[PDB]
Amino acid sequence: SQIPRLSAINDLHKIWPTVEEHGAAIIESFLSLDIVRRLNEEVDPFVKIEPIPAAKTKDHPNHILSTTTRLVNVLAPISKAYREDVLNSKVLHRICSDAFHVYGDYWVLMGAVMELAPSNPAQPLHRDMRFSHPIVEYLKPDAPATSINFLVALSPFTAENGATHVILGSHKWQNLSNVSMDATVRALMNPGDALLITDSTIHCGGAETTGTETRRLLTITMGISQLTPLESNLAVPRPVIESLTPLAQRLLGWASQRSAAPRDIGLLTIRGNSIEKTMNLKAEQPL
Amino acid sequence: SQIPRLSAINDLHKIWPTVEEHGAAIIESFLSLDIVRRLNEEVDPFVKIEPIPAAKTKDHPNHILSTTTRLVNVLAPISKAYREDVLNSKVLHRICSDAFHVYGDYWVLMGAVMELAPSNPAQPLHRDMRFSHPIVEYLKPDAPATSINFLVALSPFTAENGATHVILGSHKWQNLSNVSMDATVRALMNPGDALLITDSTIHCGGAETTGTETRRLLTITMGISQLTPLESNLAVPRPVIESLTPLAQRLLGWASQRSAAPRDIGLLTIRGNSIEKTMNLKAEQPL
Ligand SMILES: CN1C(=O)c2ccccc2NC(=O)/C1=C/c1ccccc1
Ligand SMILES: CN1C(=O)c2ccccc2NC(=O)/C1=C/c1ccccc1
Ligand SMILES: [Br-]
Ligand SMILES: [Br-]
Ligand SMILES: [Br-]
Ligand SMILES: [Br-]
Ligand code: NI
Ligand code: NI
Repeated sequence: SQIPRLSAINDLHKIWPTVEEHGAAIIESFLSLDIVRRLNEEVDPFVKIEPIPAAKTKDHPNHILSTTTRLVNVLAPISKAYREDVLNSKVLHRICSDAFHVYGDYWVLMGAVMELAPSNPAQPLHRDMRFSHPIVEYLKPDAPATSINFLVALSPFTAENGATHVILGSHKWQNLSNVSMDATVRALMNPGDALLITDSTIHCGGAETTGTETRRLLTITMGISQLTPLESNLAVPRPVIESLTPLAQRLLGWASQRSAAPRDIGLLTIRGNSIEKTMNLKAEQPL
Repeated sequence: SQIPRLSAINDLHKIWPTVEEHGAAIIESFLSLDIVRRLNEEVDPFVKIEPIPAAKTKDHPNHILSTTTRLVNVLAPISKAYREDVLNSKVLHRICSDAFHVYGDYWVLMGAVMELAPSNPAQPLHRDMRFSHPIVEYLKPDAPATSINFLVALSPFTAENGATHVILGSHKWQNLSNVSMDATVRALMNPGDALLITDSTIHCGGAETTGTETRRLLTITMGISQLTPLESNLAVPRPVIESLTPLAQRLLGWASQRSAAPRDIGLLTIRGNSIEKTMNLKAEQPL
């Protein structure tokens, strides 16, 4: 059976329950084609200048991504569409509050544009977070997902051009002896569609077989505010931060965070006061 | 049997193994009396002006600490002794690298001075982190400690003035039906001595019974860089940050972090590069 397909607006309340059951769901029209176009246009040059993932120039090289792959993260200062439209997505926030209510506040662990070159091979079948957060491997098998990944198509996803593989139900697997490409189904998607998986869903980028098509995706890893993001917004100019909504500011770590603990004492606080109150951080100040 | 006592220098290699076994150890002369004096002098006025933990002025009130208790965190900008001597402690870093090698890099989840007033009651027997990090309750019972707490005496700890209670072995308890003050032993300490416990050690602040003595402690919660600190250093002036060692900068979250994953892709990175490389962050620049 195939990855369940849900409408971003009509089926909103069904999205997280579907992922909790099956470990995957396709959100049709997660982003409008307008947002997809502006995002592609804004990140285009940064993709072109990005060195290889394991460049000797980098002090945090990525030795896992294929050398032909390009990843651009810290999108807030690059993309108006990302920092305004994506970070304030009603669909994303409903899904995240549904997913993470047991833990408390959530934020962006990483928002990255990934461009896969022609003839890019399939990734090995994997769970995310194993190269950054060893702690998640020590969680009880029954523990609610501490992170989820929105794999948004910025170009068409086909079986030919290397659409994502997922094993439905694999987010509940403890025994991994039945892990095989034979057990996978494909995430066929138009630009603006999003494949939503958990940190436990076994999946992989597909093989590019046309030899001509460049595939591009926006991967948004949303995680509980108790987990450290893969990316930092510390160097993002304060003027850009002060142009955002308070919600967007929290997602970039430019605000204090709260746990779901009845008498929560909070995260990233300053002597009982928030970052935003302390620093007198303004919001929605146009550039 | 009593809390094991170890010399900060002669017994350095024994400190973490002792805590892993017994859930507690007293580090004799963790800080020199010189450092204790300078720390007390530098934080003195900030303790006096600090409102009640649950002050209506605060947007992150602490509803758990007794109203007479005073907690001052984000000590880097207050205290030269803290930011230079404590953050670069050879003993602290050996213990933390011993404790957290399985996870990777560690940093300060919170460094706070706590002053307990005369007639302060004993805290309820508890494990730390339950009002900030619900995630730790979902870790497997056998999981290595993801945070440890250095309870440094800034004044004498006596049975009379409310010295810490610990239950030895309680860090390995799953069944909590034998939890009682009857099962506790006391951390009797001179200023500069430190009681080291894990996030699973069952313990409590003791009752102040003299009715005259003010008790003061420096609580340093050290945790894996994968967990979000209780406190933020985002508002600490860049000049103060650039006066620190690179190690101290990492502990305050003003640097990228690494996991122990063989092909680690890192935490708080910027397109494959560190915070410190990206922002051209200087170190050991005297004010
Ligand atoms: C290494 N790696 C990434 O870089 C990555 C990239 C974008 C978003 C999340 C992310 N995290 C991962 O766990 C990851 C998995 C992965 C596994 C196998 C093959 C290629 C990737
Ligand atoms: C609430 N609370 C704190 O505020 C606190 C203070 C300093 C350092 C860590 C810390 N974290 C806690 O878990 C904590 C425990 C706690 C429990 C029972 C009674 C009083 C405290
Ligand atoms: Br790849
Ligand atoms: Br993919
Ligand atoms: Br208290
Ligand atoms: Br105490
Ligand atoms: Ni993946
Ligand atoms: Ni405690």
